[PDB]
Amino acid sequence: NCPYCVVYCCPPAYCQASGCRPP
Repeated sequence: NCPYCVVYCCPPAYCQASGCRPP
């Protein structure tokens, strides 16, 4: 299950203030 952020994003990654970014 991926984290529910401003935009449907999945790992590998990290949800930060800017949003979902790559590894």
